[PDB]
Amino acid sequence: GSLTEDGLSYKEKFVVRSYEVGSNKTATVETIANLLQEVGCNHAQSVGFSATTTTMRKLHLIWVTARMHIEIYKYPAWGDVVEIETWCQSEGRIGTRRDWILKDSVTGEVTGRATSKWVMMNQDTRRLQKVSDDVRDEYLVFCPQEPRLAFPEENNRSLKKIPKLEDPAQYSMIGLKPRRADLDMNQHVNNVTYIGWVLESIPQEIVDTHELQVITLDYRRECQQDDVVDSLTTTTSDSQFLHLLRLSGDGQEINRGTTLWRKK
Amino acid sequence: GSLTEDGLSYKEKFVVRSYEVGSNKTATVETIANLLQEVGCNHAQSVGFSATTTTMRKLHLIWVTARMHIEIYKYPAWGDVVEIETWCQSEGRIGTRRDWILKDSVTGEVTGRATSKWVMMNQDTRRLQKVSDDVRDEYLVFCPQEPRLAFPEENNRSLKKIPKLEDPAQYSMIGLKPRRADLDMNQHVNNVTYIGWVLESIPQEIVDTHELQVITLDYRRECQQDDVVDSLTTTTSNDSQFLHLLRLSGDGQEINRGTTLWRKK
Ligand SMILES: Fc1ccccc1NCc1cc[nH]n1
Ligand SMILES: Fc1ccccc1NCc1cc[nH]n1
Repeated sequence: GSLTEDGLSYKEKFVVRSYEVGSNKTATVETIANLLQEVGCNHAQSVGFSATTTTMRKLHLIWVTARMHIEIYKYPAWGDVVEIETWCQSEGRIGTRRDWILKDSVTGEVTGRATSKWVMMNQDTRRLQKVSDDVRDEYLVFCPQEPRLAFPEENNRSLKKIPKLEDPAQYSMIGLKPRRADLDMNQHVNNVTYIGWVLESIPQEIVDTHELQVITLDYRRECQQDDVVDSLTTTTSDSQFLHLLRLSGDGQEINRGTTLWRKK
Repeated sequence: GSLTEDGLSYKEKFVVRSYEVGSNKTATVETIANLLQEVGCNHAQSVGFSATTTTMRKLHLIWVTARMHIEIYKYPAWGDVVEIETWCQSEGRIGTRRDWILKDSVTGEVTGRATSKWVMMNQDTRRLQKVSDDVRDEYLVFCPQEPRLAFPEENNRSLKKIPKLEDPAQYSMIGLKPRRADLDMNQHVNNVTYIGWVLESIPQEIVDTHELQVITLDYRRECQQDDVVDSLTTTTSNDSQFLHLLRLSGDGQEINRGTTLWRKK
């Protein structure tokens, strides 16, 4: 991969792997979400960042995902080359936004797009902190100054408030626990695992007859390595679902989201 | 990737990803095992296979892994390029053997190696069968004629018989179930998931203080999508060795047995 000519975004090509595809021989949404974080990390590395921290290391400050919104028009097939461009932007003292555009390397057509909201927090106390002033200046030289949005439509799906699922859930997948392949290099559960756990409560008939078009996911609390998760789903409708991930025990909320699916 | 000059093996380079590494910032054994199957798949596609033949597809025959043996000397770090060469060989009517050599792309040094035993089975009845001569001839033109082994040693670990773990197991990880990311394109559990399930019953102190050097895994039965698995481990041993058993949580039906060797970091 490489930074673009202006140095304000990063591009990278990926060839879709055999173990990365689902039953329709096209890349899963978890493979797409993993490629999004891989190009995000390479963008950070190329411009001198680590959680993508700056001098926040001495203050014990990290970047954490609050929301992830993915929209896929065409899933790349096994053997296809997919090119992904990513960039960040400051959104005031609330946090930063990272966006992505996914294209077909051959035709040059947009096959997908994603946007994510990130907040600053203290890694130890887990307390959210508003983005200071001299931390803002450190990142600004790597972001476009004019707004550049993957989801430009004012008041779009990525900015829509998500409600809390009411019991009883229509569908459920209980006793979900992470294994070592679900942990990142810092032994925390990978953000991508939570996407798979949400999709576990979608009935197989929906997965077999439909294709996932949109996914919006709020990250309210992290699931520890020794935690057990319940995945809940209710149809709100194309097919739409409201989702909730919570601790199997006391029912403490870890995620809430929505998915939109289209008939194949 | 590409077939070598003689067309009897296939090479491919992989750059290690951020989400592919463990706590010590090096590629996990599950990442390595996934790259081994990816180059195996690309070798098959380059020579006109699915890895079944049109003769095998009309008979509903498939190749299935009976045993996987991996030995890693140095795990590639995040950002490193690793080159893998793979080739197959007929082992008579019992089945085929697929081998791998993993090298550092920069220094050219061997950082790992693997060998797997594959048998033929009817897709539907799950009944095994010895390889027919017309099927044997179809693959022979893609394999070296002289023996070419990743594990040539007189007394090598890849061909040792594995015993059955006796209850009570020293350690256990109960209620393991596969999710959709654990299924392959044919909705079967990926062979790599079984490796992760075996390693789940290794205590975290071992994982944190040691590095996995060797893993031998027998595949006895398949885990269905709706099945629940128990992972059992007992220390059999500076080096640390373990005997492993995967079985259905309910009736205790065996699905895997294996051994792992670990060395102090
Ligand atoms: F890694 C970067 C490259 C260019 C501009 C900004 C960053 N970091 C900010 C950030 C927060 C969450 N992801 N990225
Ligand atoms: F796919 C191949 C390429 C070249 C020679 C042989 C094969 N197939 C045999 C095989 C592979 C795994 N199990 N059995």
